[PDB]
Amino acid sequence: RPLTIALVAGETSGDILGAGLIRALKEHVPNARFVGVAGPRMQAEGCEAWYEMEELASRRSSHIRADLTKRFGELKPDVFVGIDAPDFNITLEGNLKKQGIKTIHYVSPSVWAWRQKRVFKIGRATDLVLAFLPFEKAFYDKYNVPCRFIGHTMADAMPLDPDKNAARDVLGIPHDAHCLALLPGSRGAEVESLSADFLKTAQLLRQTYPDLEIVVPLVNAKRREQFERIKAEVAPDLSVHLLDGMGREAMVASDAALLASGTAALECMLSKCPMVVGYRMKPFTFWLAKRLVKTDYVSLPNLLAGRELVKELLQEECEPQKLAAALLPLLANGKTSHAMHDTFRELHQQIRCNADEQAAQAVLELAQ
Amino acid sequence: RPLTIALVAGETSGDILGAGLIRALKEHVPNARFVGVAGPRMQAEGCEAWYEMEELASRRSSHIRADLTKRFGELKPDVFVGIDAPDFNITLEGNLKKQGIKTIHYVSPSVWAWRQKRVFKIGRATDLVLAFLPFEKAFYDKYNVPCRFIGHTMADAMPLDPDKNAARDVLGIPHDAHCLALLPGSRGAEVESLSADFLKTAQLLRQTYPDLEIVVPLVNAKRREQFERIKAEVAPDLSVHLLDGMGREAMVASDAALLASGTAALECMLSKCPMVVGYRMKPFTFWLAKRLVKTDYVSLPNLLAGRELVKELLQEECEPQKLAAALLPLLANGKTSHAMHDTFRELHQQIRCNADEQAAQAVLELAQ
Ligand SMILES: [Li+]
Ligand SMILES: [Li+]
Ligand code: NA
Ligand code: NA
Ligand code: NA
Ligand code: NA
Repeated sequence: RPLTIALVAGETSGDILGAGLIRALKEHVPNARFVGVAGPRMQAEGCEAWYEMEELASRRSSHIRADLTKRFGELKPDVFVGIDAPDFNITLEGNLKKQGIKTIHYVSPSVWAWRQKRVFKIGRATDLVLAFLPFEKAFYDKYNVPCRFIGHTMADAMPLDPDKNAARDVLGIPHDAHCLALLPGSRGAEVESLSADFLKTAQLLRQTYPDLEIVVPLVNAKRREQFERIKAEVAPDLSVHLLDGMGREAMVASDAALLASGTAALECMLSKCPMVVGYRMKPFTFWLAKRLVKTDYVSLPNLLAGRELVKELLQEECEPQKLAAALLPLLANGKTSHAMHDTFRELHQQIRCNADEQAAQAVLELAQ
Repeated sequence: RPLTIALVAGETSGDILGAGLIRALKEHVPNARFVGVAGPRMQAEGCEAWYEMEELASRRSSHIRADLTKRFGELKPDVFVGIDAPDFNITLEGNLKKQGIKTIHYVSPSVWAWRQKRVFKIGRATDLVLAFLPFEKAFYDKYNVPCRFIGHTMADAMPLDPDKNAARDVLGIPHDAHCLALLPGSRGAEVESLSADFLKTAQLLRQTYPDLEIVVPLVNAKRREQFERIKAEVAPDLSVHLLDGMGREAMVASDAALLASGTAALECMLSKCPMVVGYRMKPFTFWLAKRLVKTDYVSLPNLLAGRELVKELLQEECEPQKLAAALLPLLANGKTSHAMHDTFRELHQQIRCNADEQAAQAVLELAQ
């Protein structure tokens, strides 16, 4: 049997990675066979599409993963490559590993692996992880998880020395003018807050550069409508170039870029465009996340007790079946409930000090 | 001159703390004088209201803080107590400390102090911090910031052994039935996601407890309308008790509570109500926050370089004047811009490896 590779991609970006992998492999093994969940580019390179990538871009997903667990198990491919899409591929990679199939996960699932347990899962599910960036490999090295640093595909696609004048000709920007790119972000929460402040920033810069060109790449129609509506109020008399996409051209053309996304900062770096990164998130949200990172807890009872006195179910674990399972023993109103009751009473006593009087004493001691 | 205490409160909760402090102080110094920014309860206890607390609950706030900086400086009070409201009081406390006035900050500003620099600011601005909880004092101990643990006022207000049957009589809950409290949260992002899953959780629990009473404390009319609209779709045929406020009664009455807020978990603890805490936040948001906590950076260029190669302005620093100030040197398109250009070129080279070929090699090595 010729080399048989199973592939799963769940987004256009995965389809691009998959197509490039298939071509490079065919240079070494022109008789290789490719099958799995393929997008149009992977199919163009010859991947048999048991399912279309669009079908993964919940109940249907579960059924597909079950069917693929069965069929790949029967096929016994030489290698299975999960291309990103970790919510789908990590579990699938684990099911196939259970059957002795060699698995690779392509792209570090940084957002998905939000706690240590998920790092362990990646290690159990894969024989190797492919990471775009060096600090991602260093991360997995600390966990004894085999990881190969392969570089970033966007660095292969973008030249070391891009042509600023060419990008300006495409966008219609004069070569003698200073140019500022505003990238308020791709997500909604980002655009709302940061759009107004980015516009105000440009207004301030116009006082120094009265002929400053301002280019705003907008990723889709909804995001465009959002930015226009914000600009109508904040700065209706500010002239800017609103673009449909074309963020790469805007960055290559500009003399500086104001970015919301620390992720788009990579493409800005490869564009050789100096940048400033401004970002805001809800303080309450950041405080809660930081509390979890620093203590592994989120609720005050557990911080006061120093253990998981109270059951905390977070992120994917905050799910009806698990919540109900955690509440049943407590609704019983039996021994375990009385034990928690007693502990709550001790903690209550520990923080019951007549705070009003304490505060008054502290004032008086500082005053004397 | 009799004891002269300056107070600033910016919310109802601060007004309550202030009133209790004034009364306790008057027990030791009946001739004490109180002045500052007072709510109705502080005024009832005799606080002279230069400004009303409602006036702080941006341009107006700046003017008031300026006026208070002047007048308190002239008054030279024995002590100034900033009651919570850290966005306003920490700066004011610093201005007064500059003039030799002794300052206390009441309530740990946990959300406000989102990074180490702000901890240093609290220390510089205050002679003493008053913390409700022991782990808050331990935190400030690590920074050599004087902090007194005074206990939590809510623990003084709530009895060690509340009357479950009494709270049930208030709410109209039968004494023989099992009762579940659903507290989907006080904020909007919380209610949206967590409301549906909390309702589904209750539906599951009804399969075991067909006569389970379900009480839902809703903090205001908007939040109520939100929950009702979610319930119309998710579970219109589920009978629940929708309450206007009365979260304390609901928790004292219930046999178990399902809580979104790790903060309301304290009041649940003092109610002696066993609880399960379920919470979700946007993974992308948590990933970004965790990245910042772990590395002090948010943008990929700085993670790749290992320093602040690129200027990052986050939270209160993400502000037009500072953003424009950071962009001016780059728009100049001079020496500093060319230096960043050169560094970007070196980093580009470091991640330019022909990733497609690397991935293909890794597949082939694993297949052989
Ligand atoms: Li105490
Ligand atoms: Li390389
Ligand atoms: Na121009
Ligand atoms: Na959890
Ligand atoms: Na009942
Ligand atoms: Na910053």
